[PDB]
Amino acid sequence: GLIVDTRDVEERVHVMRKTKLAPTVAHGVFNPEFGPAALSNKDSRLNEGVVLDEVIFSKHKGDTKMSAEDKALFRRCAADYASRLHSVLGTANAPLSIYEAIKGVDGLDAMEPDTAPGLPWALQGKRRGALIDFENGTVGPEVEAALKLMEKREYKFACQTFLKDEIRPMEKVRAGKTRIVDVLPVEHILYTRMMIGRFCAQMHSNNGPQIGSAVGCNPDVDWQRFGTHFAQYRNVWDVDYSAFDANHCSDAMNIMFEEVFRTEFGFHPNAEWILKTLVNTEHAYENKRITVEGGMPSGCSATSIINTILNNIYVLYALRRHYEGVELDTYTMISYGDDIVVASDYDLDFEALKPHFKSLGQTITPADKSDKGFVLGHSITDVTFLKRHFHMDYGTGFYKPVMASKTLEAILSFARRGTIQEKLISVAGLAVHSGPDEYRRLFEPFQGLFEIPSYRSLYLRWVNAVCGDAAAAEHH
Ligand SMILES: [Mg+2]
Ligand SMILES: [Mg+2]
Repeated sequence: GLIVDTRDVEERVHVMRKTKLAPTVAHGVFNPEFGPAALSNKDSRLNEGVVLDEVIFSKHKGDTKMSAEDKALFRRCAADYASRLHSVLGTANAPLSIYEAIKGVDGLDAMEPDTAPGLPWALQGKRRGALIDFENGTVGPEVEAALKLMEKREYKFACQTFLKDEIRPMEKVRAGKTRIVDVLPVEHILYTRMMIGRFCAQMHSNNGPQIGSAVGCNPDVDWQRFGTHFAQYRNVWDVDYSAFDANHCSDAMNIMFEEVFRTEFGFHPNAEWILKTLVNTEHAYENKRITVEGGMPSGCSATSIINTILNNIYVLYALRRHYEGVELDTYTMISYGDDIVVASDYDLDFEALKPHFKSLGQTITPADKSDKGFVLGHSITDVTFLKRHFHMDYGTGFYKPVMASKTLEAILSFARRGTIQEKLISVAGLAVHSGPDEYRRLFEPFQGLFEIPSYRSLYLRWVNAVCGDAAAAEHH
């Protein structure tokens, strides 16, 4: 987005310095070109002259203003996608109760009891457990009061900037490209869930190419569903954005919120309002208060959904701005936030769509190098989605989500202290699709030190998960 104002204030907002990630026994074996991101300016493995503060906020270069003709086209595309979206999901989008927003419903997980409250509760030394009761699903005196200000549409807030403690490629570690988590006030998260949580639960349950959303999918079981769908198209594209959510211009965001979250689709009028508060935001980093116009904060309860919705509208927009007579059935797509796979039987020229995406402030490049740009004739077994390839399991004839071995090596190389055994069981479920030989090699350093699930047990778990009938018929 656009940094419009930078102010220095009395209160200092401390950020999480020093990593919680420590190397494992696997690190010495795989030696990954990876490591924990820089969390302080004094971290010795940074490049010289790199000021972490200017780099973590360098992603704000934009807020691209759209022309009147482009804005009207964006509205038609947002209306057309919303029309499809609410045709599949339905119009049961009434506000969640305070109780249901905290405890969750079917398709929507419960709110995290101790994960940071936001501002100004962090300055006041209050944790989430003090402001809200999470077992009984009730609210304290201040959250209750903040909800009133939101109903009246006068509520204001600040986003708390957190440095994301995560494994990053060493090249990005040295460059100081630490990602940030924009922590929003817990009451704002509560209210957003109240306003659109019902909608969110319905998208999770109805995930798939029809609504263009993979949010809430289970890759183990769903890769067969997604794989078989995209396999019947002549052309498949793996499209990468550079800084997707940072570059959502305010014009795109505003029109989207207006078209998708209308009262005529069963929404409370404040659904549009609360979402619109994400457009122009104030961010608190140490002593600095940075006002940003445009872009999406990662702290909102529905960031993945919003990004996914925008991703769908963007593709419809860029195709309509280039070709004539483009409709929703001209192509098919699946997205999870910025991650995207597009397919069509038409020989669509994705290379010429570049300046049409640029009009939204977004930069599209092919995932597979700069192969003289975008090319035709690629299939779903050539693309990547959610860091997983589409490979055929020769024993069942089902598509399986296969992660690159280098990524699995990197994931197994670091862990938070005391979580290593739990992490191994989790990663084993990801690594089983790499085959028995590769699965064995990845977990060799942990042998004797931790329980490692047998390849066999995880394969048999997968077969039943993807198709119960197939596992049942196996015992013919
Ligand atoms: Mg939460
Ligand atoms: Mg947190």
